[PDB]
Amino acid sequence: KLPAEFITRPHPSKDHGKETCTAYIHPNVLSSLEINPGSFCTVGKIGENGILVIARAGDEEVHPVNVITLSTTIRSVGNLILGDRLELKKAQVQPPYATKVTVGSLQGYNILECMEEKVIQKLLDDSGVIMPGMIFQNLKTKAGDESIDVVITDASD
Amino acid sequence: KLPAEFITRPHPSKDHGKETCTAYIHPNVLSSLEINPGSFCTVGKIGENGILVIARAGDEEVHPVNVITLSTTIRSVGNLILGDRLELKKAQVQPPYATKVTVGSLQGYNILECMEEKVIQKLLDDSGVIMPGMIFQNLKTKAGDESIDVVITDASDFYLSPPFIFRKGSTHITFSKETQANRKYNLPEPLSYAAVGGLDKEIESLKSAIEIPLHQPTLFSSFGVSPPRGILLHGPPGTGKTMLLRVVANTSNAHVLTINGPSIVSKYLGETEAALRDIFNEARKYQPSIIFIDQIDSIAPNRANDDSGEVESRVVATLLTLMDGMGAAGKVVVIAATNRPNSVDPALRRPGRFDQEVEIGIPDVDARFDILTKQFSRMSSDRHVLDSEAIKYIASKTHGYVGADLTALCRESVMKTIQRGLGTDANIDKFSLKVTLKDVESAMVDIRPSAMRVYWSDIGGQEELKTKMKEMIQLPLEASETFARLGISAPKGVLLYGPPGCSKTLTAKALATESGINFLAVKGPEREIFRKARSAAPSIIFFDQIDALSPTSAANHVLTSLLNEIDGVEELKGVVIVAATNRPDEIDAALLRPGRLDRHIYVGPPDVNARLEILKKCTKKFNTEESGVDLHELADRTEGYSGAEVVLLCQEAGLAAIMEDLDVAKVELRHFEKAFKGIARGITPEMLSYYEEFALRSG
Amino acid sequence: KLPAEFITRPHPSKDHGKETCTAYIHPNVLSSLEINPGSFCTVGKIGENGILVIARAGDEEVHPVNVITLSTTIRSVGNLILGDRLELKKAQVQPPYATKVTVGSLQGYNILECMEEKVIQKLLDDSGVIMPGMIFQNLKTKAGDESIDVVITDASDFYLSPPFIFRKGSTHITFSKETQANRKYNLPEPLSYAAVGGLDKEIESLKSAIEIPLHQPTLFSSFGVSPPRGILLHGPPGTGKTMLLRVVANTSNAHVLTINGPSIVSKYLGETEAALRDIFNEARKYQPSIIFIDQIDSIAPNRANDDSGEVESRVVATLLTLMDGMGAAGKVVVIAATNRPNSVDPALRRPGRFDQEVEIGIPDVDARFDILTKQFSRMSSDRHVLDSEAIKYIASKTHGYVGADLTALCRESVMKTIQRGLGTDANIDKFSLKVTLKDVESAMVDIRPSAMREIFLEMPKVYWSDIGGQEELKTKMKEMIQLPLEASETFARLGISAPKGVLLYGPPGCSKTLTAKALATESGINFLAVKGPEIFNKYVGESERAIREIFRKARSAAPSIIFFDQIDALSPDRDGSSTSAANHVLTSLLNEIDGVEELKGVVIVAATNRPDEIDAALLRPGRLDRHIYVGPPDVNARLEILKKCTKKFNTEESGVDLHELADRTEGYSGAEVVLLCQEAGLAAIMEDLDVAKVELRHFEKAFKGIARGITPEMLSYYEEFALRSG
Ligand SMILES: Nc1ncnc2c1ncn2[C@@H]1O[C@H](COP(=O)(O)OP(=O)(O)OP(=O)(O)O)[C@@H](O)[C@H]1O
Ligand SMILES: Nc1ncnc2c1ncn2[C@@H]1O[C@H](COP(=O)(O)OP(=O)(O)OP(=O)(O)O)[C@@H](O)[C@H]1O
Ligand SMILES: Nc1ncnc2c1ncn2[C@@H]1O[C@H](COP(=O)(O)OP(=O)(O)OP(=O)(O)O)[C@@H](O)[C@H]1O
Repeated sequence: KLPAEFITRPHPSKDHGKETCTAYIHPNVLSSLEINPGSFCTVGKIGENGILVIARAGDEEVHPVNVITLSTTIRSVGNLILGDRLELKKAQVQPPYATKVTVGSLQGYNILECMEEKVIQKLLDDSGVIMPGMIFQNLKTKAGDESIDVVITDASD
Repeated sequence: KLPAEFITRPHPSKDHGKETCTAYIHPNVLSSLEINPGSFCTVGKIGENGILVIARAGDEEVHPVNVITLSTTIRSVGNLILGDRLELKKAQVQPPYATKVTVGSLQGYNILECMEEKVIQKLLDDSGVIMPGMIFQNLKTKAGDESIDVVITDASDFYLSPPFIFRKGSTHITFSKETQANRKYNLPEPLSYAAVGGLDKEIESLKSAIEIPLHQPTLFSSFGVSPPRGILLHGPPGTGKTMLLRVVANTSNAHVLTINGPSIVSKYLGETEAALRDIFNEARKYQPSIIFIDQIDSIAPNRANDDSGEVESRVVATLLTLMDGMGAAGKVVVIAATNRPNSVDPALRRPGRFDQEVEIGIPDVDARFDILTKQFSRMSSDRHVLDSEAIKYIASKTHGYVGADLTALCRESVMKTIQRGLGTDANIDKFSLKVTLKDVESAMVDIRPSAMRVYWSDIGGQEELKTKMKEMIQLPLEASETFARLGISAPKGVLLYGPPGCSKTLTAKALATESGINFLAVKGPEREIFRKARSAAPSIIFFDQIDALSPTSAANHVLTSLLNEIDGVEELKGVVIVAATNRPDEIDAALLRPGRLDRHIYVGPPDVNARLEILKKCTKKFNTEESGVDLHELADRTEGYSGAEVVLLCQEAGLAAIMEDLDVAKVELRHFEKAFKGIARGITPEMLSYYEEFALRSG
Repeated sequence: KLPAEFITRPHPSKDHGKETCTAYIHPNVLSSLEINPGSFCTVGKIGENGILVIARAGDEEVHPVNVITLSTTIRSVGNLILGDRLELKKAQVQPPYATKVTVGSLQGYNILECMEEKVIQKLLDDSGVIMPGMIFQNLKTKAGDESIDVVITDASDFYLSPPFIFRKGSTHITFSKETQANRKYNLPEPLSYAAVGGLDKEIESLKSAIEIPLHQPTLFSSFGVSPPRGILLHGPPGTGKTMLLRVVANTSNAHVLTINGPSIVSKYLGETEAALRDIFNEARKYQPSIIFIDQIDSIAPNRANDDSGEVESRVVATLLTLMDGMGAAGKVVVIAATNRPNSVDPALRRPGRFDQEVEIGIPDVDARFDILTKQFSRMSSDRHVLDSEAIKYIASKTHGYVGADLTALCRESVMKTIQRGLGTDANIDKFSLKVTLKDVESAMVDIRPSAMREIFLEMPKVYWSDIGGQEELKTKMKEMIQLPLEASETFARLGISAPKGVLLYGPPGCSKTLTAKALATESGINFLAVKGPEIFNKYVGESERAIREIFRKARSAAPSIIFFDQIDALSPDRDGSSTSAANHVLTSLLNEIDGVEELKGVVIVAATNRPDEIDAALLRPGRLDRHIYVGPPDVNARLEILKKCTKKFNTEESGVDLHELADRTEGYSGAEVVLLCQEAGLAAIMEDLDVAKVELRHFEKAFKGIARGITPEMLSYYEEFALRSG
């Protein structure tokens, strides 16, 4: 086969459990890449730096080998628009544990009615891989506003 | 994988002692090349030489597989610049122990604070393996708070030099002043500003252009987007582009890449996009990176022509998109070298991409003198005579040409001197040979200037017009305060009308020689050339013919229509302007108004002095004592013939001699008489009378 | 492992006999070849067979595996060249015994002071066997004689020469014959500097320039200037550069490690460069005296062309950046020989090691008879004619013949001799046959060499007697052609700058083309007819390439002269604004004609009928120096033309004086006279079949056939154009 190119694609569902750090890769190409499911792989546009993400088994048949599935978050890290070229690398480095992080949502006034725990539970499902570019939806129950979002700023470590 | 390509990168943390003779190769690559961590390996540019440094495990795996970290000291030994190709060879020869080594100092300080109780140990703790380079920058060694450099020049007891491991007691330490490494190994020497020519303004502009983004890119990124990155070098070929880019790469510690361009693109394959993307990704991998482009015009010619190429369009598009996507806050600069500015693609030469334009001007006599003195100082001058006056005379005698293959003149002069000395002294040693100047002059005459493909003694001048020409070239220029305060427009030259065979060409050549500035004649029947007059500024512009364009025909009409714009440009900076004509009556009436052509000067046959000078110059090829000519009777006989028929006379006499006695040793009076009888009264009196009438009616 | 090819190396130690027939084969290679040191190993060229050499231990590990050793001077017998690939074979058969051996010394006068006590035992104590042809440096011989050598002429009792067995007292040894060995062995012969004549002037400059670096180059050690490591030999095709390279390689008696290849590349991306890197590393380590790089243009052309810069760009860049090593001390001289001078990369010619740019021209004028005599002596000293006058005459004839053409002429003369001998003596032995001038002339007629090839058309024969015209034009043309063509040192020393260009303008039918044909026939002895519109091509870039090729590649220094039939059809572009084929070809011609002043005496000639279109960005002071009016023939010229055309007729029988006819035809020219004579002859043939005479009535009848003649309007136009030109 020799697949030298990859294309980003969105998940059919919102995937509430695993918005971030989810990249579906076909088992055939993954096996040929000598990459285990529990191994980090960096993906990014050709000619630019890659973004590491854990390898995931493909959704059985009727799944194209070329495409890689992401959900609204990994693409937004490098402003990756659907259909852009992608490159895969097997080089992974263990990152240090995060500490003293700060989060601040754009287009929103500083308010403390988020209860400060509902957003925390979303980060638990991330299971690592923290980067300054993250876009979420924070569900509901926030001042009765449907069109709101939360973005992480950076980490002080 | 089989990695056949490797690059270099300085190690962080500023390691001391252990930094030398270490190559942190990737463990996967180290095991693949069947070389143990505790072994000696050859690291260096492919096919050139080796350095024999000890390989390393590589510590963590965060470092890229292809790159291997090497210290700056080892790289400077073989002039291993950043990004140079590297090759690993498994075979190794055991290095013998060093004995009776010698060490020197790069700086002029010698025999000062010779402690040697840690310096000697320094040569031992650094994993041994002493190379001729040993560029030391670790620790803080000083004598009165001043940095010094120590170089182990020689160590005598297919690589750059045989490897020797320093030992504490098996060798003796001797200190002396050498300022350079030993020449036996013939190691490459990094280029410095002392060796290169002066080019003060050009080198200063290039240094500023390179320095401005290099040290403060964050401020540019914060202030705005798209900082200047592209640097374009153009001008006349041979002035020096590869040498100066090599110099600025050597003096910088940032990553550099060699991009010729024909090798980057694969013919009939269209892989130039991928190649350029990979090159720019590699450049972006390291924050300090320099991009060098050679012959960018050939790679990407003008898109207007239909023969530019689909591959040219593809490479232009990929270059544009990569420059768009390279980012703003990055510390990246692109250097592009081109032959001619015209061949540069118009889209590339647009604001926001290559605004910082650097051009190399044509060297003058002062620049030639400076570069000659620099080359003579660089060359071993134990015997060569300094002779500032001789160098100045040689520079002045040489025709104005760009600094192309000037070292070739010295090389051929050396060859001629060697050839003379061998015959003179029957294969004697070079120290007994002597170097003269006649061989240099002969070589300079033989090689001739190659810029294009006259002297005041060669071409005379009339004294009547000397005062007027001196006034026109001095009063408007030397003393402009009077004109500025009185609001008086410059004379803007005069109109010269004369027969084609008169001294008008001789007068123009005399003016050009007296000005001392090289110029290109503009033919009559022949915008871009006129625009270059302002860009250069101090020069002379002469028009061979203006009569044709005064009233091909289309070219003449274009020239006389664009003369209106010429006058407007020439109004701001008149400097000096001259022209020649054959039919004065065809000139425009509006062109004779005051403020444009203040005066009109008639030119005729050359005077007695100019005729005698021309006769002497044309007879110089022949002989005078054997011929018996007094160089004055011929002038008296042919005073009124023309200002150029003497060349025809000499050619006819030479042809007659070479067909009457084959090889010639002297020229008899018979050939001169035959030449004189061949052509008689070339000029006409009626047209000279018409010129006199025009001069009288002009005023 | 598995070394397919091996390279020989001379023994560093010098010793008579001991070094002969010794091969220090590596023990690993010797063991892997299943051959013991007590067995003979075959060593020879890749295309040739091996030779009988006994194996040796290999002197431990001082000699690398890939390199072997051989005798220093025995290789000269087979013309073996250092650094070339060798073959090793295991099959070997014991040769039989030989007797009545014969040997010949290099010196002409043999049979002197032959003690025979040492010479006989040398062939037994050298650990070798007798081979047809023997070379050895030896030492001082006898008394009052320098170092001399003896060559085994013959040894009579799928290999280059049959091996034998030699002993001391069981066979008789005699010496006779000459230096040259028997040709029945098919062995090659050594090539020396004497084997080449004529070029020698170029050779003197090249031997000096190559030699200072190859000998003691310590003079430029402390100078630090760029080191000279090349000559950049080039010239016209067939000039004989390969034989000069072979001579300089053989006479250097040193390593000649090099390879040419037909633009050899590799499919692997890295191997195509690693091969060259390994070759250069070996050259640095093995220090060959001369390295040969042939056909640089084929392997590294100019980067201006799009397809030319592929692959070779990185190769030439690495070669340039690598050849700048081992400065001062160190020869490592590389020789670059190419056919096309301007096709080489300008960046390659930029460095100063090719500043000399020695170019060898085709033989001409002098030394041609010398090289012909040398080649005749080399082929056979007997059974051939040796006349100085005949050789001088054949050298003067066909001035455009290159040395390769001379060799082809000699071969065709031998073929003609063979054919004549067979046809005369009914397949007799050809040993007694002798060469004469008739076969040489027949060969010269029938060869049609490559000098005139690629054209397939030749100008018709013409002589000075066949044309009678104004003596002034002929004298001026002879002065223009013969003076610069005969020699150039007088022009160079005296500074005379010949125009090297003449424009022939005049009324039609004035025989300017015929004058050019006669000029080419007389002095040039070579014609290169080029047509203006012919060089035009449908493709935009093909016309420029074609004109550049016809201007440069086909140009020969003394032989070739280019003649333009109608130069007025190129410069005028009519209503052409920009991007026109005519404008492009005019610009190319101007660029390729403004950079030449003397060069090689091209002395171009052009003819035209309408000069008014010539003055379109073409008329320049370097080309308008010489103007020829080329006027109509006068009464004397017309009378001469009438006499020449009437020679076939019977003037005495007819009684015509051929004077009043010329007087009546005052406004006519040569073409009209020829036409009227032809019409009169045709009428005479028609009226009464063959009569072999012409009467006055025929001329009267043919007079009305001529249509007026040269009208005064074009004559006045030509006169005013000449006055304007001045
Ligand atoms: N300003 C200078 N000072 C000293 N030497 C110079 C200078 N300019 C040129 N040279 C000499 O002339 C050589 C030619 O310059 P270089 O090799 O850089 O070529 P280039 O002019 O960039 O190339 P091209 O012929 O393609 O225009 C240099 O290698 C150097 O030896
Ligand atoms: N000095 C000489 N004396 C005799 N023959 C010579 C001499 N110089 C050259 N020749 C002749 O030139 C020919 C040598 O041909 P060679 O193999 O050198 O190729 P070439 O045609 O010259 O090559 P190229 O076109 O590549 O330069 C032979 O016919 C040889 O006789
Ligand atoms: N002096 C002469 N002797 C013999 N034949 C002559 C002489 N002058 C002219 N002729 C004849 O007249 C012809 C005129 O020359 P040619 O036909 O080559 O044309 P041309 O004068 O060069 O003109 P065009 O410019 O049309 O080519 C000659 O070929 C020849 O047949």
